[PDB]
Amino acid sequence: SNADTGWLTMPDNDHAQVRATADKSSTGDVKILLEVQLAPGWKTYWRSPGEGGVAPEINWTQSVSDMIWHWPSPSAFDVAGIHTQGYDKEVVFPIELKSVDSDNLNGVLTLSTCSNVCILTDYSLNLDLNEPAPADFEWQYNQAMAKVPVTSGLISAVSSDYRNSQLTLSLQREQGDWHQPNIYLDPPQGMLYGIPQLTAKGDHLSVTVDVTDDWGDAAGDITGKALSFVVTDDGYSRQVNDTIGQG
Repeated sequence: SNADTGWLTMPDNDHAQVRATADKSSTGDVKILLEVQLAPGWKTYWRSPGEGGVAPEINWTQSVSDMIWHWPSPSAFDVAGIHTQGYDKEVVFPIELKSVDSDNLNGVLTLSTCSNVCILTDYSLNLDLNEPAPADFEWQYNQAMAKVPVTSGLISAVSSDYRNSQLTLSLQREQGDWHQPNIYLDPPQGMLYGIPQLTAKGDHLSVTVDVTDDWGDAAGDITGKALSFVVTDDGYSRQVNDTIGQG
């Protein structure tokens, strides 16, 4: 009746349920909402999960082109002596696909969940795009998008420096003072970032991050590599894309 998988469970995973819903426009562009509900104590991961984790992903059977996976603003956890970036309780991923030539969309979600172990579970998502999206799909999609970091606001300047296997950032708040900031970083390939240390005074936020290679030893030079992170404060979430060493 609708483009809606219903709530899916797998026999060997008693701590997650997932649901996908979708709408295909006349132009052939598909919007998908992937809802994930987690039992207490279980989390899933952000696109940069931290050491030991795996980002959730979907592999579609159909050829699709410009897939965009929008990542809701993440949280950080230090459970079981492990630093990770991800989501607890529940998360909804808005996804967009172009050039779906079929009225059917079939995919396999490899969902990563973590308590003190990272479990990988496959969910088969079967969507009939000839059926109407659920009645409140557009509202659900906008509610989900509202939680995704934006690429403007909150900060007015960024500089960074790297030396002695330590990344330092200086972030200027656009308006007002910092209150309770958080930062979530995407490490370059092969690199691990430690727990960010944040110090703020007035509109100035300083961040220091210890860096290592994939084996825990002092990292090589990452100057010139991508500096990508989300910074949050006062319920606002900003995605920054810059370069390590710029400024």
